[PDB]
Amino acid sequence: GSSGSSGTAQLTIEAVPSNAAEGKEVLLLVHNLPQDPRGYNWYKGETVDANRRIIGYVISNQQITPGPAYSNRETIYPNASLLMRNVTRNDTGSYTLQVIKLNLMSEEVTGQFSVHPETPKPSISGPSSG
Repeated sequence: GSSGSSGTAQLTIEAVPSNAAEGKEVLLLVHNLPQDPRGYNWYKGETVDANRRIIGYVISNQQITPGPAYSNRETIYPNASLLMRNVTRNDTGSYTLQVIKLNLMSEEVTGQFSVHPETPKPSISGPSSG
């Protein structure tokens, strides 16, 4: 799993796929992860606030604490990744992911995706509003 010698590195997140459809699943992978991630913490939006916290996992004690923005549809990974099942057009937006290190420190990386309504439009008339 090479990465790249030429050029600095920085924790990032790549959605996989990059654009799914309502009801589909999206796995947000991560790269340039820290040495020892004390615990991962995902959030809903562009802020690391509990009021928007989705789910947090602590490797130290291997504990899981779902936030208010939890719907029991997401799942964290040992690589600081989060799997979003049965996604929705609403989910689309921003997903901040902070990684805490044993050094009592933490990072920040906004990793989200886009969801498009991949469904047919059975209209007898034709031209409609929406």
